[PDB]
Amino acid sequence: SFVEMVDNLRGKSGQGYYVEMTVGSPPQTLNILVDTGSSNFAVGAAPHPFLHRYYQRQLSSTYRDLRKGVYVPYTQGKWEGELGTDLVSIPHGPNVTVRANIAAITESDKFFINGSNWEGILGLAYAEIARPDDSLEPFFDSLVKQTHVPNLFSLQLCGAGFSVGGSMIIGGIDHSLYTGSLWYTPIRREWYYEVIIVRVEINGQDLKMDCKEYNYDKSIVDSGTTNLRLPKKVFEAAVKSIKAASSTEKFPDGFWLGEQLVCWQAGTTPWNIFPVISLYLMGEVTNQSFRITILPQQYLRPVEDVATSQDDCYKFAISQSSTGTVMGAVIMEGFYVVFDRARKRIGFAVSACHVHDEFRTAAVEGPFVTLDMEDCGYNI
Ligand SMILES: CCCN1CCC[C@@]12CCN([C@@H](C)C(=O)N[C@@H](Cc1ccccc1)[C@H](O)CNCc1cccc(C(C)C)c1)C2=O
Repeated sequence: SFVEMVDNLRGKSGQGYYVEMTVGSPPQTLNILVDTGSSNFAVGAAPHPFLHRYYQRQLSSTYRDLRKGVYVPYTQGKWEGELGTDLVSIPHGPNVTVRANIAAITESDKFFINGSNWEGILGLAYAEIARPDDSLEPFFDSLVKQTHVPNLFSLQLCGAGFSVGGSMIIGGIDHSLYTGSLWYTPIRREWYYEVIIVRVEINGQDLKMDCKEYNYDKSIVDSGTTNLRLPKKVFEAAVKSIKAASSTEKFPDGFWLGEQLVCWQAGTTPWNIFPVISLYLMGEVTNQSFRITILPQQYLRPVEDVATSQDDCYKFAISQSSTGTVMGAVIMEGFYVVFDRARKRIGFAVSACHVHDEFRTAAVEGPFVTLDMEDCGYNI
């Protein structure tokens, strides 16, 4: 049932949201990062300084070695391992067990995160971007093929400001997790969860770029990336606008590069001097769109380091990209996001843990209409 799946996620945007899974027979329990931005299921399978536990293949009587190796480089971080198959379950997900491909990670570089409390990654996107190639069936494809679970899942990621980290509902939509309307944008191509941004405003001001620039060379929805990542041209305009709005305050060298912290005395963060970002997503009807609005409570990411805890400190959670737009975890937070694979669309609604203060709130609003008939997609 959906209610049994509520609050089955832990973690945070900075180190990742994870769900409990089991692999092997008898079941070995591992925490697994939920990643809509890739398509490999992989688990630590040998000792590593940052691993609290790992998958022990020799103790699973249902493990089968595929006798093939695999290497996966992400935007940052990489791992290598041996491919196999084994039985997999999600204790607080659907009440099923399936046989799935699993990469046993034996070497890695800047992949595992110290103190993150996860030991593997669940790539929920499509086969086209699976490694070594699209012939390696992703987990969710196996789940749907082997069970009666409907072909969709939804994510409610919740920030620290608004333990439980959120919900992954597999097989359906849980109405108790959102309010207002659910607005859908088409999945442009089934590889990443690729979508199209048709307009960007910062504090109500249109960036007035050719909309193809917003999607150079693709835009994706990616729970495994912390930040909003923007193409160079768009990033520069966004930073310029946010700087101009917040110009009553002077920020450190390196803050805007996402590297350096800014801190305020407890409770005094000047949210009001930072603008809202509106991303308008292509709608299901020609030249209609809807917008999701992003508050600074989202794109200024709090750090929870004990050493800095006397004050409220943040990193700038918007980064320059050379591989297209990424709507990462800080964007997904506060929204209920429905990955409707069956109907090739992604839905957004205001979530029960939505971000707001007394003056402003994250929102999903529509429809908007545009006169220009240009296809905002970068590729056909
Ligand atoms: C949980 C967030 C941890 N955070 C905190 C530190 C920065 C990082 C780690 C790497 N990363 C991004 C830049 C990333 O590459 N994510 C990976 C997942 C990941 C990597 C390393 C550690 C944890 C999570 C994601 O999958 C990218 N999708 C597009 C993408 C880009 C390039 C190649 C691919 C293929 C694998 C299909 C996908 C982050 O945001």
